[PDB]
Amino acid sequence: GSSGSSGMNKLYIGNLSPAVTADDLRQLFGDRKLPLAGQVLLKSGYAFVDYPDQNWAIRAIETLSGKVELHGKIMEVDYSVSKKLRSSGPSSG
Repeated sequence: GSSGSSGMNKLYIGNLSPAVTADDLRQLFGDRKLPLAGQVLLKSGYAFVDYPDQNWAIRAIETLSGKVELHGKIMEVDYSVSKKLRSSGPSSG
């Protein structure tokens, strides 16, 4: 039915001006000597990026998030996590 074994992950980017384009995102990451060895996604208000390794993401975020400004607005990068789901019922054991 509906199942999946955790695996590849991505990073969520917030505070992205409505003028920001995929070209700028790729140019920004590459300009900081941080190439994307995966896929890039640009959403209206945010964007997602695939990181090669955990170390790369942590280093990239620290070098980007809080250290990079786009369109006069500071870009925020963090692990794209949700873990949000309503639960209807107790648990045993």
